[PDB]
Amino acid sequence: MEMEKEFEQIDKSGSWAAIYQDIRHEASDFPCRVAKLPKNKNRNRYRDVSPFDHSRIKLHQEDNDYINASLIKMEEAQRSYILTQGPLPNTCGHFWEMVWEQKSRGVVMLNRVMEKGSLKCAQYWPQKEEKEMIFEDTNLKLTLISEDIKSYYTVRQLELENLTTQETREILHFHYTTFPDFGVPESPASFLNFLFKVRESGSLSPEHGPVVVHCSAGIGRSGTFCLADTCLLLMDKRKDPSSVDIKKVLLEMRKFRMGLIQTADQLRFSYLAVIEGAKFIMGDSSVQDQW
Repeated sequence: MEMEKEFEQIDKSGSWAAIYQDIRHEASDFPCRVAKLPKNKNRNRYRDVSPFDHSRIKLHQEDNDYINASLIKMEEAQRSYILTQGPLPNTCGHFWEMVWEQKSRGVVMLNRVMEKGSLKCAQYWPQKEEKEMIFEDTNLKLTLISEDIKSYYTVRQLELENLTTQETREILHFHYTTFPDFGVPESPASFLNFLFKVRESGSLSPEHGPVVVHCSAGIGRSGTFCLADTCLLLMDKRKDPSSVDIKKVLLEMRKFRMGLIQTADQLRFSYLAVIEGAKFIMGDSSVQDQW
Protein backbone atom coordinates (compact mmCIF):
# COMPACT_ATOMS: atom_id res chain seq x y z
CA MET A 1 0.00 0.00 0.00
CA GLU A 2 1.22 3.47 -1.01
CA MET A 3 0.80 4.88 2.50
CA GLU A 4 3.34 2.34 3.76
CA LYS A 5 5.79 3.49 1.09
CA GLU A 6 5.38 7.12 2.12
CA PHE A 7 5.72 6.27 5.82
CA GLU A 8 8.97 4.37 5.19
CA GLN A 9 10.41 7.17 3.04
CA ILE A 10 9.56 9.85 5.59
CA ASP A 11 11.08 7.68 8.32
CA LYS A 12 14.14 6.94 6.18
CA SER A 13 14.92 10.65 5.98
CA GLY A 14 13.71 11.69 9.43
CA SER A 15 11.47 14.45 8.10
CA TRP A 16 8.34 13.92 10.18
CA ALA A 17 8.79 17.33 11.80
CA ALA A 18 9.08 18.82 8.31
CA ILE A 19 5.98 16.97 7.03
CA TYR A 20 3.98 18.00 10.09
CA GLN A 21 5.07 21.66 9.84
CA ASP A 22 3.86 21.63 6.24
CA ILE A 23 0.45 20.52 7.51
CA ARG A 24 0.42 23.36 10.06
CA HIS A 25 1.19 25.87 7.29
CA GLU A 26 -1.48 24.63 4.87
CA ALA A 27 -4.22 24.17 7.50
CA SER A 28 -7.39 26.33 7.35
CA ASP A 29 -7.79 29.48 9.40
CA PHE A 30 -11.38 30.46 10.20
CA PRO A 31 -12.75 32.97 12.70
CA CYS A 32 -13.61 32.00 16.28
CA ARG A 33 -15.45 35.19 17.22
CA VAL A 34 -17.98 33.57 19.54
CA ALA A 35 -15.39 31.54 21.47
CA LYS A 36 -13.46 34.76 22.07
CA LEU A 37 -16.29 36.91 23.42
CA PRO A 38 -15.67 38.07 27.04
CA LYS A 39 -18.75 36.27 28.37
CA ASN A 40 -17.24 32.96 27.18
CA LYS A 41 -13.77 33.14 28.83
CA ASN A 42 -14.69 30.73 31.61
CA ARG A 43 -16.12 28.27 29.08
CA ASN A 44 -12.72 27.76 27.42
CA ARG A 45 -10.06 25.48 28.86
CA TYR A 46 -7.18 26.69 26.69
CA ARG A 47 -6.89 30.22 25.27
CA ASP A 48 -5.20 28.81 22.15
CA VAL A 49 -7.82 26.11 21.39
CA SER A 50 -11.15 27.42 20.12
CA PRO A 51 -13.98 26.12 17.97
CA PHE A 52 -14.40 27.86 14.59
CA ASP A 53 -17.63 29.84 14.37
CA HIS A 54 -18.78 27.96 11.23
CA SER A 55 -18.60 24.48 12.77
CA ARG A 56 -19.25 25.07 16.47
CA ILE A 57 -21.92 23.09 18.25
CA LYS A 58 -24.60 25.42 19.56
CA LEU A 59 -26.42 24.60 22.80
CA HIS A 60 -30.22 24.91 22.48
CA GLN A 61 -30.52 27.40 25.33
CA GLU A 62 -31.35 31.06 24.68
CA ASP A 63 -29.10 31.97 27.58
CA ASN A 64 -25.62 31.44 26.16
CA ASP A 65 -25.38 28.84 23.40
CA TYR A 66 -21.60 28.51 23.60
CA ILE A 67 -19.62 25.35 24.19
CA ASN A 68 -16.06 24.63 23.13
CA ALA A 69 -16.95 21.90 20.62
CA SER A 70 -16.79 21.43 16.84
CA LEU A 71 -18.84 19.29 14.46
CA ILE A 72 -16.41 17.43 12.20
CA LYS A 73 -18.52 16.35 9.23
CA MET A 74 -16.69 13.95 6.89
CA GLU A 75 -18.78 14.04 3.74
CA GLU A 76 -17.21 11.21 1.71
CA ALA A 77 -16.66 8.86 4.63
CA GLN A 78 -20.23 9.57 5.72
CA ARG A 79 -19.12 9.94 9.33
CA SER A 80 -19.51 12.84 11.77
CA TYR A 81 -17.68 13.52 15.02
CA ILE A 82 -18.02 16.12 17.72
CA LEU A 83 -14.64 17.11 19.13
CA THR A 84 -14.70 18.93 22.41
CA GLN A 85 -12.36 19.97 25.18
CA GLY A 86 -12.41 18.12 28.48
CA PRO A 87 -15.34 19.57 30.48
CA LEU A 88 -14.52 22.33 32.98
CA PRO A 89 -16.01 22.37 36.50
CA ASN A 90 -18.60 24.89 35.25
CA THR A 91 -19.23 23.23 31.86
CA CYS A 92 -20.26 19.68 32.79
CA GLY A 93 -23.93 20.61 32.50
CA HIS A 94 -23.29 22.09 29.06
CA PHE A 95 -21.37 18.97 28.03
CA TRP A 96 -24.24 16.63 28.83
CA GLU A 97 -26.75 19.04 27.26
CA MET A 98 -24.80 18.82 24.01
CA VAL A 99 -24.75 15.00 24.25
CA TRP A 100 -28.51 15.10 24.72
CA GLU A 101 -29.42 17.66 22.04
CA GLN A 102 -27.00 16.10 19.52
CA LYS A 103 -28.48 12.64 20.15
CA SER A 104 -25.05 11.14 20.72
CA ARG A 105 -24.87 7.49 21.82
CA GLY A 106 -21.18 7.42 22.71
CA VAL A 107 -18.56 9.55 24.47
CA VAL A 108 -14.94 8.74 23.74
CA MET A 109 -12.51 9.96 26.37
CA LEU A 110 -8.84 9.75 25.51
CA ASN A 111 -7.16 11.27 28.56
CA ARG A 112 -6.96 10.64 32.29
CA VAL A 113 -8.48 13.09 34.72
CA MET A 114 -4.98 13.71 36.03
CA GLU A 115 -1.88 13.72 33.79
CA LYS A 116 1.61 15.03 34.41
CA GLY A 117 0.40 15.75 37.94
CA SER A 118 -2.25 18.31 36.88
CA LEU A 119 -6.00 18.23 36.35
CA LYS A 120 -6.82 17.82 32.62
CA CYS A 121 -10.58 17.37 32.82
CA ALA A 122 -13.36 17.72 35.39
CA GLN A 123 -14.86 14.56 36.93
CA TYR A 124 -17.96 14.81 34.73
CA TRP A 125 -19.45 11.33 35.13
CA PRO A 126 -20.45 9.46 38.31
CA GLN A 127 -17.92 6.95 39.64
CA LYS A 128 -20.41 4.98 41.74
CA GLU A 129 -23.87 3.56 40.94
CA GLU A 130 -25.38 4.89 44.22
CA LYS A 131 -24.13 8.43 43.62
CA GLU A 132 -25.78 9.84 40.55
CA MET A 133 -25.05 13.40 39.40
CA ILE A 134 -27.53 16.17 38.78
CA PHE A 135 -26.60 19.13 36.63
CA GLU A 136 -28.97 21.79 37.94
CA ASP A 137 -28.17 24.38 35.28
CA THR A 138 -29.20 22.14 32.35
CA ASN A 139 -31.69 19.94 34.23
CA LEU A 140 -30.09 16.58 33.38
CA LYS A 141 -29.51 13.54 35.60
CA LEU A 142 -26.67 11.09 35.04
CA THR A 143 -26.30 7.64 36.61
CA LEU A 144 -23.50 5.09 36.32
CA ILE A 145 -25.19 1.82 35.30
CA SER A 146 -22.24 -0.51 34.80
CA GLU A 147 -18.51 -0.35 34.31
CA ASP A 148 -16.29 -2.83 32.46
CA ILE A 149 -12.62 -2.20 33.29
CA LYS A 150 -9.90 -3.68 31.07
CA SER A 151 -6.15 -3.27 31.23
CA TYR A 152 -5.87 -0.28 28.94
CA TYR A 153 -9.45 1.04 28.69
CA THR A 154 -12.78 1.12 30.51
CA VAL A 155 -16.31 1.08 29.08
CA ARG A 156 -19.23 2.40 31.13
CA GLN A 157 -22.94 2.30 30.55
CA LEU A 158 -24.50 5.56 31.67
CA GLU A 159 -28.14 6.61 31.86
CA LEU A 160 -28.75 10.22 30.88
CA GLU A 161 -32.16 11.55 31.88
CA ASN A 162 -33.71 14.80 30.70
CA LEU A 163 -35.34 15.94 33.97
CA THR A 164 -37.58 18.36 32.09
CA THR A 165 -39.09 15.51 30.09
CA GLN A 166 -38.06 12.42 32.06
CA GLU A 167 -37.03 10.65 28.89
CA THR A 168 -33.87 8.64 29.38
CA ARG A 169 -31.10 7.45 27.13
CA GLU A 170 -28.25 5.04 27.44
CA ILE A 171 -24.85 6.57 26.73
CA LEU A 172 -21.73 4.45 26.35
CA HIS A 173 -18.54 5.94 27.76
CA PHE A 174 -15.32 4.65 26.22
CA HIS A 175 -12.37 5.65 28.34
CA TYR A 176 -8.88 5.01 26.95
CA THR A 177 -6.68 5.25 30.04
CA THR A 178 -3.20 4.41 28.72
CA PHE A 179 -2.25 7.04 26.15
CA PRO A 180 1.13 8.15 27.59
CA ASP A 181 1.85 11.57 29.15
CA PHE A 182 4.63 12.06 26.58
CA GLY A 183 4.95 10.64 23.08
CA VAL A 184 2.71 7.89 21.74
CA PRO A 185 2.33 4.12 22.18
CA GLU A 186 5.02 2.16 20.31
CA SER A 187 2.34 -0.14 18.90
CA PRO A 188 -1.02 0.94 17.48
CA ALA A 189 -2.59 -2.40 18.53
CA SER A 190 -4.14 -1.23 21.82
CA PHE A 191 -5.41 1.93 20.12
CA LEU A 192 -6.94 0.06 17.16
CA ASN A 193 -8.54 -2.51 19.44
CA PHE A 194 -10.09 0.41 21.34
CA LEU A 195 -11.36 2.09 18.16
CA PHE A 196 -12.93 -1.15 16.96
CA LYS A 197 -14.53 -1.61 20.38
CA VAL A 198 -16.15 1.84 19.86
CA ARG A 199 -17.26 0.86 16.35
CA GLU A 200 -18.78 -2.44 17.46
CA SER A 201 -20.85 -0.56 20.06
CA GLY A 202 -22.90 1.27 17.40
CA SER A 203 -21.71 4.62 18.76
CA LEU A 204 -20.24 5.73 15.42
CA SER A 205 -23.22 4.67 13.40
CA PRO A 206 -25.61 6.74 11.36
CA GLU A 207 -28.67 5.82 13.37
CA HIS A 208 -27.25 8.01 16.15
CA GLY A 209 -26.02 11.58 16.54
CA PRO A 210 -22.25 12.03 16.14
CA VAL A 211 -19.99 10.45 18.78
CA VAL A 212 -18.48 12.93 21.22
CA VAL A 213 -14.67 12.78 21.37
CA HIS A 214 -12.36 14.56 23.78
CA CYS A 215 -9.02 14.54 25.43
CA SER A 216 -7.87 17.60 27.36
CA ALA A 217 -7.95 20.26 24.58
CA GLY A 218 -9.86 18.00 22.19
CA ILE A 219 -7.38 18.12 19.28
CA GLY A 220 -4.30 15.90 19.79
CA ARG A 221 -5.38 12.42 20.76
CA SER A 222 -8.91 13.40 19.69
CA GLY A 223 -7.54 14.18 16.22
CA THR A 224 -5.66 10.88 16.11
CA PHE A 225 -8.83 8.89 16.89
CA CYS A 226 -10.98 10.59 14.22
CA LEU A 227 -8.24 10.65 11.59
CA ALA A 228 -7.57 6.91 11.91
CA ASP A 229 -11.28 6.04 11.90
CA THR A 230 -12.08 8.15 8.84
CA CYS A 231 -9.06 6.86 6.89
CA LEU A 232 -10.00 3.26 7.64
CA LEU A 233 -13.59 3.96 6.59
CA LEU A 234 -12.57 5.53 3.24
CA MET A 235 -10.31 2.55 2.58
CA ASP A 236 -13.23 0.28 3.25
CA LYS A 237 -15.66 2.21 1.07
CA ARG A 238 -13.26 2.40 -1.89
CA LYS A 239 -11.37 -0.85 -1.05
CA ASP A 240 -8.27 1.05 -2.17
CA PRO A 241 -5.61 1.47 0.56
CA SER A 242 -3.66 3.42 -2.06
CA SER A 243 -6.15 6.18 -2.92
CA VAL A 244 -6.51 7.26 0.71
CA ASP A 245 -4.22 10.24 1.41
CA ILE A 246 -3.88 10.68 5.16
CA LYS A 247 -2.36 14.18 4.96
CA LYS A 248 -5.31 15.31 2.81
CA VAL A 249 -7.89 13.72 5.08
CA LEU A 250 -6.16 15.43 8.00
CA LEU A 251 -6.31 18.80 6.21
CA GLU A 252 -10.01 18.21 5.47
CA MET A 253 -10.72 17.61 9.16
CA ARG A 254 -8.78 20.76 10.09
CA LYS A 255 -11.37 22.77 8.15
CA PHE A 256 -13.71 22.00 11.08
CA ARG A 257 -11.46 22.27 14.12
CA MET A 258 -7.98 23.74 14.56
CA GLY A 259 -4.84 21.95 15.66
CA LEU A 260 -5.97 18.36 15.05
CA ILE A 261 -2.84 16.28 15.70
CA GLN A 262 -0.52 18.30 17.93
CA THR A 263 2.88 16.71 17.29
CA ALA A 264 4.90 15.00 14.57
CA ASP A 265 4.80 11.96 16.88
CA GLN A 266 1.01 11.87 16.78
CA LEU A 267 1.15 12.22 13.00
CA ARG A 268 3.54 9.27 12.65
CA PHE A 269 1.44 7.21 15.06
CA SER A 270 -1.61 8.04 12.95
CA TYR A 271 0.09 6.61 9.89
CA LEU A 272 1.11 3.62 11.99
CA ALA A 273 -2.46 2.97 13.09
CA VAL A 274 -4.00 3.30 9.62
CA ILE A 275 -1.34 1.06 8.08
CA GLU A 276 -1.80 -1.63 10.74
CA GLY A 277 -5.58 -1.22 10.72
CA ALA A 278 -5.77 -1.60 6.94
CA LYS A 279 -4.76 -5.28 7.28
CA PHE A 280 -8.14 -5.92 8.96
CA ILE A 281 -10.10 -3.68 6.54
CA MET A 282 -8.69 -5.48 3.48
CA GLY A 283 -9.96 -8.99 4.27
CA ASP A 284 -7.63 -10.24 7.01
CA SER A 285 -10.28 -10.43 9.73
CA SER A 286 -7.93 -12.42 12.00
CA VAL A 287 -5.69 -9.40 12.75
CA GLN A 288 -8.42 -8.14 15.11
CA ASP A 289 -8.00 -11.26 17.24
CA GLN A 290 -4.26 -10.58 17.56
CA TRP A 291 -4.89 -6.96 18.58
